Order: sequence, then structure tokens, then C-alpha cells
Amino acid sequence: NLYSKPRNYQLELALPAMKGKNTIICAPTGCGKTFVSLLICEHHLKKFPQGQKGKVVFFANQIPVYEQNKSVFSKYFERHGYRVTGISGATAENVPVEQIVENNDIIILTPQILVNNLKKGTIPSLSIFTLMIFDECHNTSKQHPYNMIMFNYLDQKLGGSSGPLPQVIGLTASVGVGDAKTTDEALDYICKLCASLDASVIATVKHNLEELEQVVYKPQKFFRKVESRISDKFKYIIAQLMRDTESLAKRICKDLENLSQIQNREFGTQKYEQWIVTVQKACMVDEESRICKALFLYTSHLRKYNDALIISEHARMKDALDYLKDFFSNVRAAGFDEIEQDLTQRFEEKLQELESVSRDPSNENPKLEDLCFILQEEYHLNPETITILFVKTRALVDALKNWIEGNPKLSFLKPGIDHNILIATSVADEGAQCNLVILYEYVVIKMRGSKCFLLTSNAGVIEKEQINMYKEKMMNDSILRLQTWDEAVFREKILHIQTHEKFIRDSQEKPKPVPDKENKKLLCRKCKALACYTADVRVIEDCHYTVLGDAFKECFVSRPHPKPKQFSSFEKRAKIFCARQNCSHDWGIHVKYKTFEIPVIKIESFVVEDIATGVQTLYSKWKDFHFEKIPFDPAE
RNA sequence: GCGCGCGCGC
RNA sequence: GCGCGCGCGC
Ligand SMILES: [Zn+2]
Repeated sequence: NLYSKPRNYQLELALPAMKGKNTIICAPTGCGKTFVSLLICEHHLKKFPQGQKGKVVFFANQIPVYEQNKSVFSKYFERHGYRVTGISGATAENVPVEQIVENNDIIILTPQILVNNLKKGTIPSLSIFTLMIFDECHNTSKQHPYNMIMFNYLDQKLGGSSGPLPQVIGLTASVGVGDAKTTDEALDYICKLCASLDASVIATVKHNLEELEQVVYKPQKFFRKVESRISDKFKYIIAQLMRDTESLAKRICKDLENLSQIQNREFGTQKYEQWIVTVQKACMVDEESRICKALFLYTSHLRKYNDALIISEHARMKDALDYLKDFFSNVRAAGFDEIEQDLTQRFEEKLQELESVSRDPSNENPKLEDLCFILQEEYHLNPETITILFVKTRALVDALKNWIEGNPKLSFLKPGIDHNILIATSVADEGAQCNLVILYEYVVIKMRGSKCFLLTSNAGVIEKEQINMYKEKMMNDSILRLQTWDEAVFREKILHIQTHEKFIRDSQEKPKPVPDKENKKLLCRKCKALACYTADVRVIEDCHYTVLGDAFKECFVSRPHPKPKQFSSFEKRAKIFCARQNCSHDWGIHVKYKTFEIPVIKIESFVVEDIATGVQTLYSKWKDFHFEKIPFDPAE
């Protein structure tokens, strides 16, 4: 409802900024920080005497936030009659930018647009803005675009260049506290964030706290450490089936062990799942396709096994075995070549040991007893509770549902996936009104007597959420403390942190390096075929790398990109790959650039070989590779 | 293609 | 820092 009366706490928060102070406004998500910024932005613009005129820039980090604040600000400042506009990576690259800023009063931007136009010098000073609003301002640190912008601000403020400087405003729900393990290190971190934004005030709700607390979702947090089964023989057996089908894949693909860059994979993990993905991706489905289709069968079978171990981990062995029983029922009912019928046979040789390990009652899952008990209590306390349960995987949703309906001690419960249903089970949220929230072994609250239960067997997950709570304490205590300082004392502290930080940036400027200047071969990382030479390579727009000549065009084949994107300098037409029918390693992309159809390469697709010595070096990033970096020439 | 943030591991 | 992964940007 950002399209229609302030609560008192919005007035309280708006006040310091309305007084001309650089403020970080820190308030919970969804409490109306946006409205608060509409109030501040109205006041600022209307304050100027007739004859004078403000200009406001609002920074947004993601396209959807950009889109929605552009509509909101546009919507709101009609009747006032100010000109409202936006610029993102799409409001490009043929809009005259210093002229858009000129002819508008409220400009909504992604930060990088501004960073580029300061860097290119098209916008010479931040002085054309009278107010700057940073959404999610806690991002103003390290090398983030917000911080680059403030580096430009502070360079003007400290090195004296009048030049009036805009007021600066930041919006967040959480400021602190970085890698801090002490309350004193929390305050240093928070003081550094203010300094980064030249803020002298942190605005929080102090006087209208009790009004705020009525509308804030703050559930009672509970942590419950559970033990898992001591012996899992079901896992041992599947694990051997996974070794069986991994070795069958090595037969068809030697050096499977290097077909993905993911290391130390383990069965029954998310990370194994991702290994499977990268491998299927590194083998798209002429003669190489027949090998990759065979590999697809193996890896899609390992995926099901992998899904099954996870189900067994958190729900019951039955649930895991039934999942596989279904799957293999599909395999014969829609196939069913050599590999497939061999694979399901290897399974069937094992089905019956798995069957009896499954029904073995000493093999029951003790974690489910804990979930069950938590459920009973809540409902013999309030029989009309609405629970949402969060689990790891699509398949676990089904596991837990069958479990619930199958449990005599949950009777009583009516599961769904709004409504004649008490428990919603799901994976991610997208479709507060929930008085019970269970995170069953779920991998907290980034969105009435409500409470959140956290159930896990992992001690480190408990630890992490207790550390997080302790950080939130330190944050809130630090803020309280610094809000008691006289603003002048605080501004003097901030001034010399800025002076100190500026020195570091200016001192620690990375020296321009000596290039090695000699010609090196670029070879394919995967097959090792010679791609090209370093003397054939040219640098486009400082940061991108291309190869000259007709000789190279034969070494790569290209392939259509499903969704082609247009950036600042080029349009990503295609993905490019090695020319051999039996490698197809990802080499980079193909762009339309200044009407040229040229290839763009990533160094991580190649091995750099020294010619005379055959010695090789791997590089992840081009900026680490110090060779003679030759500028691209528009007619060469 | 490149850049930035965050999480896990050493 | 290195590796891997997630997210977002031009
Ligand atoms: Zn190759």
C-alpha cells in the first residue's frame, strides 16, 4: 500500500533529515522507511525559496527496487509538478545523461550508472545534487558502488572544492557490525559506516517505540538440537550404488574427476547436487552428444540417489525408498536402453536388503519424534494455530506430508503446499499472517502470539544463530550509546576517521605493473588445443579482452544465447566454445560491439604456456595476468 | 565479458 | 588471500 497518513514514528524518524543533517535512518523492514523518504524528499524540495530549486537523487541496488521507487516517487510528486525520471542499465546507452539530470528534479538511479559518469567525467561534481538518498545504505563499505560514490563526495569535502555538497541520507533495517566480536569493535564498525556516509545522526524510533512494536513481526525464537540415527545402513548401501554408477560413468568418460571444478563432493549433500549440474552443463546434448547423453543418464540417476539420501537424513527411510521405487517405475515405463535397464537391475539386486533395513524399527528417525512433539504441544495450547514448515528440498515436502498424514499422533493436522489447511509445507517463500514458523533442518526472517522454531542436528547452525543474536545486541547497544554524544563531538570523531581512511585509499593505490611483454600461447583449459597468442589479444574498454584475426574464428564455435542482454558497451549475442567436436569448453561470449561482431574471452578458460619452456600458469582474472595489454583499434 | 556484495572450506 | 557456491549490477 505504497500508493496512498504517517504513523507518529515516521514523523520522529524524518525529523533529523528535515533539519539538514546527514542521517542514517535505521528501522525494521516494511515499517515504512519508503514513506519516510517521501516525507524528507518533499520537505527538501519545498524548502527552497521561490527562485531556487533542489535536485534529488535516489539510489537503488536492484532493478525491481528501482522500478518500484520510480513509480512511487513519480506517483507521489504529481500535483507538486516536479520532473521525475530514472536511469538504469536499460535506460541506456543512448540517453544524454548529464542532460537528463539537468532537466529533472528527482532522479532514481542504480549506483553504477553514477559511478561510470563520475569516472568518465560527464557529470563533473556531486554538487548538482542537493540531496542523496541511499537505499540499503549498509552497503556503503569496501568496494561497493555506494562507497565509490562517497569516495568522490569525501574527496571533494576533504580536499576542499566549493562546491556545495548535497545532504546525504541512508535507509536500512540493520547497520552493524562486520567481523566484530566485542561491543567496542561494534561501535568502531558503526562509527566507520557513519563516516563512510558523512552521517552525523543515526535515527531510530525512541519515543514511539511502543507504537512501532505493535506492527513489527518479532517472533519468539526457539532452538532445538536433535540427534540423528546412530547407524545408517540404508546410507551405506545407496553410497555403494553411487560408487557403482560413478565408476560406470568413468568408463564412458575418463577424467570425469576434472569435468567439474567443484572439489571434495560427498553423497547426500546440496554440493553433490551442484556437482551434477556443472557436469551436465559441461557436456551439452555430434559424436560427443552420444557420450553426453550416456553421461546424462548416469548423472540423472546419481541425482535421484542423492535426493534419496537427503530424504533419508531428515524424514524416514521409507520415504527415501518409495521415492526411488517411483522413479525406477518411470524408467522402464518410458525408455529403456542398455544403460537404463542395466542401472535399474543394479538397483533391483539391492532392493530387498534396502527394504528390510527400511522397516527395521531400530532404524527409525529420532528427529521426526521431536517435530511431532513440538506440533502436539502448540495445538493442545492453541487448537487454531496456522503453521508454516520450511524444509530443504521439493522431495522433502512430500516426505513430511506423507509422514504427517501417516502419523496417528498428528490427527488433527491438515497439510497443504487458503484454506481448510493448518500446515503449509514448502521450500522457499513466494505467493507474517503465520503464528507458528518451523525451520525443520532448513538451510531466518527476511520477509498475534507468534514463534519461530529452529530444529537442527548441526551444532554449528545453532551456534551461527546465537552469534547473530549476540551481534544484534551489540548493534543495538552501540547505537544507543553513540546517540547520547553531542553532535559536535561526534562530528569531530567522524572527521578524522574520514581523513585517515582517505589517506589509506590514496596511499595504497596499486602501482602500475611491468608487463612481461613476451608472446605466450593461450591453450584450452580442458582439451589443451592452442587457441591463440597473447600478441593477437586486444583490450576493449579497459576491462574486456578480444582476439584479432581470421585464424582464431576457426578455433571456436558459437551457440545462440536464449536471452541476449545489452550492457553499456556491448550486446551479448552468443556463448562461444572450443572447436573440437569432443571438448566444447566454455571460452567466453560473442558480442555485437560498436557494430563489430567480435568474441570476448575469459582467461579462466585457458592455460598460459611459455613458448620456449612449455611451462604453464593458470589465471582466474585478466587483471592478474600482467602481459603487454594492447588497446583495441577501431580499424586494424 | 567484466564488476560488486555475501555464505561455506583452507 | 586461494578454491567452490549463492545473489545483484553494467
Ligand atoms: Zn578444448
